[PDB]
Amino acid sequence: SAMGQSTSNHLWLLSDILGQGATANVFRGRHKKTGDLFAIKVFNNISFLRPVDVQMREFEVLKKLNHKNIVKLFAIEEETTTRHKVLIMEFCPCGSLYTVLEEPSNAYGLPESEFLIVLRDVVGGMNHLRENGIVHRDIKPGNIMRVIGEDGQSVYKLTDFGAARELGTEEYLHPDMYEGATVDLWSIGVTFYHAATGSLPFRPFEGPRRNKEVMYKIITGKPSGAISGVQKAENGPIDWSGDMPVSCSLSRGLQVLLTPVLANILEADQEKCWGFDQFFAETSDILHRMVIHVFSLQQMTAHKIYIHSYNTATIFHELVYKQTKIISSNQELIYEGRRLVLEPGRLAQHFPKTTEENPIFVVSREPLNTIGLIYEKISLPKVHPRYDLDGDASMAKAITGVVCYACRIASTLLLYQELMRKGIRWLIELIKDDYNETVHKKTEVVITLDFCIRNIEKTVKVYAAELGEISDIHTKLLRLSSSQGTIETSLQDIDSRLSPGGSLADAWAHQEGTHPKDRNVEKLQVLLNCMTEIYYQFKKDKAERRLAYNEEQIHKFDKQKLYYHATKAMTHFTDECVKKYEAFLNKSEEWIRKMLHLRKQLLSLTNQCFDIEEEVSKYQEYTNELQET
Amino acid sequence: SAMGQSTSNHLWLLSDILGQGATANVFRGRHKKTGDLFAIKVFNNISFLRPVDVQMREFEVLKKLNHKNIVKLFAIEEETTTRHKVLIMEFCPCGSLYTVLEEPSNAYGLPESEFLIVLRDVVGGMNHLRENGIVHRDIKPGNIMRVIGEDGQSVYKLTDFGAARELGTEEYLHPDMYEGATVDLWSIGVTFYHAATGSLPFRPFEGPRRNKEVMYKIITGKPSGAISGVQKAENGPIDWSGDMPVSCSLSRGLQVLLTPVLANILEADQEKCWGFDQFFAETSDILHRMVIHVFSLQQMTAHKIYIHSYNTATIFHELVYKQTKIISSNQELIYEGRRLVLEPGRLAQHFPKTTEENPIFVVSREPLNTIGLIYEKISLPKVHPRYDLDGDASMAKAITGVVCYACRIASTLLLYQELMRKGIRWLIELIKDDYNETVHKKTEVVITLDFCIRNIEKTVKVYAAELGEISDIHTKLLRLSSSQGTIETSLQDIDSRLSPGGSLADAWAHQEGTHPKDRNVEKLQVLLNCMTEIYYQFKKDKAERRLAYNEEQIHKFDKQKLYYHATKAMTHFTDECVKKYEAFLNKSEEWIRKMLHLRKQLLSLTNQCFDIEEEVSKYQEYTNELQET
Ligand SMILES: C[C@H](c1ccnc(Nc2nc3cc(-c4cnn(CC5CC5)c4)ccc3[nH]2)c1)N1CCN(C(=O)CC(F)(F)F)CC1
Ligand SMILES: C[C@H](c1ccnc(Nc2nc3cc(-c4cnn(CC5CC5)c4)ccc3[nH]2)c1)N1CCN(C(=O)CC(F)(F)F)CC1
Repeated sequence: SAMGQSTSNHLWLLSDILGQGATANVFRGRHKKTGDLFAIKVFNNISFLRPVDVQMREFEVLKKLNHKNIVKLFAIEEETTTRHKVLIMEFCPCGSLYTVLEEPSNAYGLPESEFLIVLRDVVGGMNHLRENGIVHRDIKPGNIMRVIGEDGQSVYKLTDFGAARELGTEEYLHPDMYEGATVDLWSIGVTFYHAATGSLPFRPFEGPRRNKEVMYKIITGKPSGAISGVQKAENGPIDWSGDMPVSCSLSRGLQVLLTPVLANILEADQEKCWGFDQFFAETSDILHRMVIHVFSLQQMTAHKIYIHSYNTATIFHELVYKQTKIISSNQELIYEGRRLVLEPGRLAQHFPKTTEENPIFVVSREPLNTIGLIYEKISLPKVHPRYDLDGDASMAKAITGVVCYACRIASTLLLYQELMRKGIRWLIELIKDDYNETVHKKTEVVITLDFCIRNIEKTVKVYAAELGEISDIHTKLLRLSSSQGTIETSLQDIDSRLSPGGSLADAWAHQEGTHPKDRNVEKLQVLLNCMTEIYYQFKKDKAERRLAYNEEQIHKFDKQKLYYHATKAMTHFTDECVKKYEAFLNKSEEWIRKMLHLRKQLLSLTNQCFDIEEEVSKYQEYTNELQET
Repeated sequence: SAMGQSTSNHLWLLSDILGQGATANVFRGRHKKTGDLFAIKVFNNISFLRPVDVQMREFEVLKKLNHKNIVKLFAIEEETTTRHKVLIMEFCPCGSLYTVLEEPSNAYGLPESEFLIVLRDVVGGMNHLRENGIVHRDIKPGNIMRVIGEDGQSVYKLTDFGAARELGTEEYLHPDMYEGATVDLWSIGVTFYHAATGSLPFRPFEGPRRNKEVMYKIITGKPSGAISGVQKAENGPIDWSGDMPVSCSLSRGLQVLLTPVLANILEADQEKCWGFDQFFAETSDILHRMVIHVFSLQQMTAHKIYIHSYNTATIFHELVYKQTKIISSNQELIYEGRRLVLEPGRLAQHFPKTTEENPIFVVSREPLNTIGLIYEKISLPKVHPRYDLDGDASMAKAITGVVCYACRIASTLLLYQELMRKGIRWLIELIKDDYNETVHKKTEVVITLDFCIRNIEKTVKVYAAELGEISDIHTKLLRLSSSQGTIETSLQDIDSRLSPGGSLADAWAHQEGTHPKDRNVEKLQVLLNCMTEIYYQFKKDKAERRLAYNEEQIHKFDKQKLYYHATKAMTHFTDECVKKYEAFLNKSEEWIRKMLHLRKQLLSLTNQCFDIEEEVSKYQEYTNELQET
């Protein structure tokens, strides 16, 4: 609060330090005459190599470089006393992407919505910089900034471009840049992996330590089309995977599109790997797609259908098939309480409106095993009695990061449970429709038919071999009523199963699982906030490096409470949320097997009324259709 | 950070001061051996009147007084050096009710959900204190504390009871306690009014100033059953109202129950006013009721039906009538895409599940004017160039408090708009059901009838006055088909109106109003946060009382920006949100008048098929039913 420098138009305190980096420091400053905030880049240690003409010249390139995803540099001024050239750039009050991924909530990846904002803005800004000539080659979470836009959605903005000429990140380097129009895209892929996963792609046991010799051959291994390599044992083996982890909170839909992107931008051989034209073309296709939410009611899973607005419904059903393994012919739909039917020519933009809360359910005639929600079972890390400032800040992010996953799963399981409740509720009312639709198609036959047998008796009453022909029509016309008598009665068996108290009651949906009234996701978040506030204090205590005795005891009580919250919340997640979800899931399995049976019985009954409907119209035309002069 | 006292087991810093009050100060403290937080009440200025036996004795009453809504007093200790008896009480980390109502969001009352938490806990705690003998007589927002419970919902907890024996709030006093089992309930009513409204019940122009002489006759006026009295002009007149204001963000449903409570606990005459037995009985009835959400689609209004879980559906329809003015016979229902039908005996607990997002729509045969949403049109207060610390903190709460209302209305209008969209979408599909239901009831007649005229021609073909009787049955049997030909064709007029592109298209719902994609409520909240952060800084600057030159200029730039945000958000509210809501509302008026017409035409057509359905079964029984030996 006492010391800090100033220039002709701007000023800044020295405690107000945002950034750090060998060429320069970045400070939160304010324009004098207006009081408006800017980021202020001061160049310490600059005195050996400052060329007036060149350095000033290239800044005028960036001066007028306007774009949504580029951190604007407003003016280049000189400092009053030290005669240091200072840069006046946009103050992005939210920090950087790294700042984001440090929040425990993002320990296992960003939210799907937020991840696409990153992809859109990172790819969009960079494409703009290449168009104007500039290159970056160093896209890192920490040099991608963030502002909350006017609509409340984030807007990411890149900086730190074009400084490699004058004079990047060790965790984001290429198989030949360890010890070039494509080399930029490796660091990109590493970033896009990190944002989706929550952790980096390639990692040894000790990490990027003095024992970072492992990392080079991990990076240069380039196996198959793999995207990650992780050795979980000291001096151990490097497990490869060309797929995202289970902890990844990203839709299956998107993963199937993102995996090829990252796989083909994370390679060594130059002629094999993609180029910014290929890459910018492929990422566009992702971001130009709309998302249709399809809940596969039969298998208790939720999906995101990443379809193009111009794509035909014939493609949509193929897409769904790739995720639900249901055939386009068998795929049935329900929407807002009513069977939905989809002509193949229809475009995706003219589908109904969907959300996770209210999606398009998918039913089938054929049976399907019910997988349920498929999540990663992560146990709590270790809370040690050691007093360590840096390893308690490290632990606090982890342990809380797990509870965020446990509180994430807890809510999705409830969405599933309540979506199943909803989808099942309509289905029974929609199967009840078919039993009541058949009754009217039955009277269409039984009344006409049992009036026709009276008419054949009315024919012999008014006006021999031909009398023997009449009784033959009469008996076989009463033989229709014999199978008609059975069909009417075995239909009333479905009446019982469907009607309240019967065999297909949804009574269980309401009294087996967990509910929004249970407030179990709200319950957890309470403890989550306790844990997260401790994490940020432990983050701050990391910065202080030394601590008073009174504070020391505090951070020793609070760390002990950070475990009690964690285990308190964890017992509640498994012994209440999970268990009662499993109980609801298992009970759901039986209703689906039981309901599918009804849906093949009720059909036969109907596909039979259609047949004795044919045989009455055909034979109310036998003697009624004879001739004479 | 330098000075603060301690006792045998607890300790506290002196800067860590939570409360203030002539007998004692309250500080945030911590138990030494555990590090656990408590509220610590230290008694300064106590030396004239401390009686050892009595004072210590009565604390042992409160020592073991356990209840959910009572701030527990754990131990009574003595301070090490000054020998001052110190109280160790529960630390309620959320502050008090007053703290809550100071947030600009609550400038025009608490949220409905939150208000009931207050009612429940205030009435529940107090009833418990009366049962054990203790009285309060001083229930004020500031001496009602708040904690976030384990389920995340608030839990309010009262303190400051039983100190009037040893030795309350001027804004919460009774017509005889200005210059007693019921007198407590006035301060209650004042509180419950304040929580619902956002402002106090009775107020002069200058307020509780040196010119507080007005306030006594306002309070003692006790007109009719009024609940508020406000003079808006200096030396002016006191406007009375026995009803809540429009700015009140509480359901009409609840207001109709709360107004009698407050009206009968805000009086002077003792024999006229309620008692805690009457009062605790009446408030229970409110809190034991469940809320059914009914959206009166026809009049574009949303309602909360405060019904008892044991009440019959015959009562429910009467309740709705009190709010929608729709008759129980005419009231029609729709739920999750399907007509809902309600037997009178059914209990409220066995109704379907409702939310504001997904409620029970109400349609009618009779017409109704469409009121729309009915809100208070509040203009921004005045931003003066005066530099005033206390009047800029005052202004900042106000101006931001209006924008919270404007951002509140903005969201409700969207709920309405999207609920109308949804309710209309089902209704057209549910009227389409009736046109397609009639066709099958039409074939039931036209096929049988146009097969019967062939049979009367088939009768004269096989086997005079009786021939002249046949042709008379024949012509009048073809006279049924004459009105049948018109009915089939004028039905296809409804086919066009209903079918896409027709006269009853919902095409407009999708392209006239505002949408969740417009992100207009998100847009506002962005500016709202800018304004609110300034408000809290201006609240903090109020406490400092003097300011540095650099800070002075800051608070002069930031105040100027607090207006620009406010007017920026306001233009967007009216010129975008309101206007496009009005446009959607006006267009809705026409579709309802147009759709109601169809619903009386399609019925007649059907109430006519029922009639030529009667006349065919009756006359396929004339000559078909003759006799002879
Ligand atoms: C958490 C958020 C934050 C954190 C980190 N960065 C930013 N915001 C930001 N960081 C920027 C960096 C650049 C930038 C441009 N080039 N480079 C290169 C060099 C890094 C190597 C960096 C440009 C704009 C930038 N905006 C904001 N803060 C901002 C307000 N808070 C302060 O002010 C702290 C004080 F009081 F202590 F100051 C505390 C809360
Ligand atoms: C905003 C919230 C707050 C504000 C006001 N009160 C409480 N909490 C609280 N207030 C209480 C009062 C009583 C109480 C009991 N009797 N009486 C009678 C006397 C009032 C006349 C009062 C009991 C428990 C109480 N809990 C919490 N704070 C708490 C943590 N923060 C500090 O600590 C500030 C520091 F660092 F500066 F300290 C800053 C954030």
